Amino acid sequence: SEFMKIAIAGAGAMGSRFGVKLQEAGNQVTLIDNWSAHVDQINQAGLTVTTDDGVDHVYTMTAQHPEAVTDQFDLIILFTKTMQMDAMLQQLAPVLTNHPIVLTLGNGIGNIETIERHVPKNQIVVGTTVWSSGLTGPGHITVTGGGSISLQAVVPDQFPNLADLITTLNAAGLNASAADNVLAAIWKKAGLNSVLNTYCTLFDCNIGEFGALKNWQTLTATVLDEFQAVADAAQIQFSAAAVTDLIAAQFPAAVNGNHYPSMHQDMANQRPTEIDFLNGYVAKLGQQLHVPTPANALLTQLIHSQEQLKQI
Amino acid sequence: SEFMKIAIAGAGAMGSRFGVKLQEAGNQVTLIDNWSAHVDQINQAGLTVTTDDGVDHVYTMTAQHPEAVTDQFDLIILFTKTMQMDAMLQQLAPVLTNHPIVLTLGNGIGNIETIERHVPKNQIVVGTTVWSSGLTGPGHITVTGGGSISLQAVVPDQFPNLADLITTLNAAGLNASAADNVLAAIWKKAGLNSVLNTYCTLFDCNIGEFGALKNWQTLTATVLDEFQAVADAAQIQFSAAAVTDLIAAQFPAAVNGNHYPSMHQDMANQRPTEIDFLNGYVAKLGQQLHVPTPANALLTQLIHSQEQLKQI
Repeated sequence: SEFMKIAIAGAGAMGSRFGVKLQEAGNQVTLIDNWSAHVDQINQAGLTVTTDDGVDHVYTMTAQHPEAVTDQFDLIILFTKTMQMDAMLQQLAPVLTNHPIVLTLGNGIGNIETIERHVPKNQIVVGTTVWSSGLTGPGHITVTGGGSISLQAVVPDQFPNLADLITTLNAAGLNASAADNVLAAIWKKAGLNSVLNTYCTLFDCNIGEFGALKNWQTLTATVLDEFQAVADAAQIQFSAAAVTDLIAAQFPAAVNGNHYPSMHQDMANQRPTEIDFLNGYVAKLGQQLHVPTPANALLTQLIHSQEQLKQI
Repeated sequence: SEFMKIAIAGAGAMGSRFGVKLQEAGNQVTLIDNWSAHVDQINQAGLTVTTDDGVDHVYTMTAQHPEAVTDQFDLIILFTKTMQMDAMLQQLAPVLTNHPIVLTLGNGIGNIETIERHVPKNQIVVGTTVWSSGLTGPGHITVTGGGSISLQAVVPDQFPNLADLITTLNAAGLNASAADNVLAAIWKKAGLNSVLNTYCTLFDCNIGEFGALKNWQTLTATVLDEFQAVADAAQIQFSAAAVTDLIAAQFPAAVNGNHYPSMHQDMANQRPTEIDFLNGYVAKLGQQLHVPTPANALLTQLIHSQEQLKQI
């Protein structure tokens, strides 16, 4: 009875990892991705999962490109980064006629709003996860330690079978728990990213160097006070002070002192950044809620400008 | 009777040029500067002024380092960039006991406020100029065409002898006119500089490249709407639209399309920038006048951060 038919939209490190534990627990899983070498590697030689011990576990899996799915699922777990999401849901439009559960486990505050345009919002379940996974290559991921999951329906009153959903996951050893605090934690992670990704990209510095700035506190506060004012308007729990501590914890060289965050790399390699889904998204919501967000609106403009200059 | 005893605090291209025409018209002029090679060059071999024709006019002049002046003047003409001004007025503190006319012809909206702390504000006369001058080297400047001057006492009611002042200058062929619109024009120039210097430095681009940005209008508007709101509060004439046109006029390669403005160069050569006296100054005034300036406050922070990263 804990059987569900399950799709993984975003068969990356995490999606691939979740796909396997859910399959090995008897569920019928399809992995969906656009990366040709990945999808093809799995259909021809199985997904490989290098465990604690450097031991290669070849697992037989079903993979497909999004446009090439006509099957329907009881549950779709989205791992699509917010930016690719609209495209990924566009391309899956047919499969959602049955109105399945949409379980977004990606990062990004823009996800619910983005998802609302493709399905009924009563089907949406946001989640966070500390399960980890590395993507070593096509049809190849590396795993260590354990983890858990925390879930929260967007509209708790209209949502059926959160218990069954949790049972299904926990049956695959995933440690799912119902919680009322998931959207808060998504906002927390996006507060951190909207400071460290954005400023590091703007300054062409790494996280330690940002940390060493005489004015990092004011730069941080400026972004976060606006998040706070918007979180409050949207009635989501948020503490600027807490996020600031999380931000500070990254500075040491033992942690991320010498790391250039994902946005900096995107800029360096002339990839569009997720800025519209970080500071860009807080500004947009701000305006919907009549909360002024001039600093996040501006930083968003500065990054787009940077993009345009790199492409030359 | 149009004779005055005159000091030039800021004996650069313009100060040196004004020093000469005022001397040749019978006034007793002292040139004041910190650049050793300059001051020494003039005391030993005269100031050279290469005219339209590539003809070298050697002129005998008096030059001194600021700390080494005990003379007193009827008029002091400041050409000191706002940033050096406080130091330059600190070092001249003794000479102002007589309460002379202070004629600031430098650029910068921060000048009056800065000057007010050193002399009575009834002695202050702000000015603009289209006289041009190149600084070729120590005791060496190059001149072409002509020009004029426009003056405006800070407090028009308490100021004596604006007519005599103008007579003194015009006696040296300088074309001084009384005007009520000088502080406005200083603000105009500072609106342009606070967009083009600041953003070019932040983007490591030249003026044409800024001009080619999809969002240059919004970036510009963001800075200028705040200037506008502050100019209004301070009851100074200002048009964001007009400054925008002046800004647009720079983009073409025939004009400044391939120029990196002074702030970009300062950053490149690890010189402190004038940011606190551009966007920094509009923000500070904004707060005095209860006009919100979050964008200019922020850009000011971003540039300081940039400075600190370059010095490493």
